[PDB]
Amino acid sequence: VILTQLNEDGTTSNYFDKRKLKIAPRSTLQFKVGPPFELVRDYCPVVESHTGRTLDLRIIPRIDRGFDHIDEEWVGYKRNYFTLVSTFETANCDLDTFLKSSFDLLVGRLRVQYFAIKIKAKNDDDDTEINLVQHTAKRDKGPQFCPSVCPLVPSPLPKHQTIREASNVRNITKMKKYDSTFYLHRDHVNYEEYGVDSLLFSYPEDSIQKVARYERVQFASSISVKKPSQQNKHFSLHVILGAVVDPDGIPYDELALKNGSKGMFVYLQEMKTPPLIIRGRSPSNYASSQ
DNA sequence: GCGACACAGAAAC
DNA sequence: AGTTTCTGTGTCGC
Repeated sequence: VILTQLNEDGTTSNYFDKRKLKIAPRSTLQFKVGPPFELVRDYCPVVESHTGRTLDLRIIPRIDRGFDHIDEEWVGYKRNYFTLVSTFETANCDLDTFLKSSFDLLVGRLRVQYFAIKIKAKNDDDDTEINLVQHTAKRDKGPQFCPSVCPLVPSPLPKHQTIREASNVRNITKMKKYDSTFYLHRDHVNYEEYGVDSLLFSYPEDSIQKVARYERVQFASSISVKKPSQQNKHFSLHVILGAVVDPDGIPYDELALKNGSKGMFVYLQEMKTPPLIIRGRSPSNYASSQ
């Protein structure tokens, strides 16, 4: 009925089938680690400006809500929230040095303005993109939006428990406790330590996230979850690390820059989940029908 | 099958 | 210790 796995930090993931067991909306049992991510590929090389040394990059993603491991499949629910978090790391560069240097794409060298992550959902069988939607905590009483590109600096991925604890914090004191985990405030550094060309100072905003946290995410309400044969569709969640450049034959998405001009999110690395099943609104997907 | 509204119960304070 | 917030899901009606 409930299958329990121990997480890396000592919390548990408790997998249950909502067709058989109804658990309260805010139960800690709704929090669990989802499927592991796998490398899809590496794309454009990045090199430090003078040394010419190649920056080796690694996406560090995890799903902390919305997916259960049920008899050999990973299962989500159309109507319910999932959480996908990600950082990236640079194995061969400490953060403090990284922020002070400058980086080019090796395509022929385009200056990297900043690094960022975006997420996508796909039909895993045909590579078709599927829309994702996010809400605020107010849900229907607030706006819905599509996941945005998240400027980010390299950082360890917080433990599952930390993502849990930070999920619905209002109180100012607790916010302060978690600030340094999720944000770098560029306006608080010593500006004299940095060259005008430094990477830190080509980020678009002073408040820079250390962790991309996509919470209250759902597949669009219009997705069909079954194939015509009534077999389940297979979906997959993708995380892409990119370098944003000023575009004045390699994979990239256009990005609406801060100054207004047309920018380029140039792909560096992409990871994805194994196939995912999503259960629709059918009453037979719920324990209430029994 | 989908948008909207409603109820419920644990978290957050 | 009580109030409000958040989120899984029951339900209506088109």
